[PDB]
Amino acid sequence: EVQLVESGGGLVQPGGSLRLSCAVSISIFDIYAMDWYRQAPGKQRDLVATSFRDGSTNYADSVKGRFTISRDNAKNTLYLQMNSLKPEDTAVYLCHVSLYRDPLGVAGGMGVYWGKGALVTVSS
Repeated sequence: EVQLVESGGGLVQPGGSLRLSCAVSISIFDIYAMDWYRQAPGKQRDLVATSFRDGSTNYADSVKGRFTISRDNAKNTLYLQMNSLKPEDTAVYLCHVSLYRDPLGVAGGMGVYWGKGALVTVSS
């Protein structure tokens, strides 16, 4: 079983910083896509950042210049460095992973895994 565990969450003041990490139970260097999602109370999940196998990254416009995603292949850990946090950043942050390039979405049960999430609270 592939398992994800998020850490590094908590309460911070506006403009503060947090580094989220997700430990993966398997080697991550060949994992196709590793994502950070977030879900604010009463709202839908949004994709925050994505790290692809080929080294490329995608960011939501709302977190560009503030958030940084990266893989630590040696530790099998996905990081989310969060600087200049805002009240609107308050959400449960969830790590997500797609082991395989799955164009037709035929191997969801085998390739897609979610973490339980880590709560991030930004207020003064």
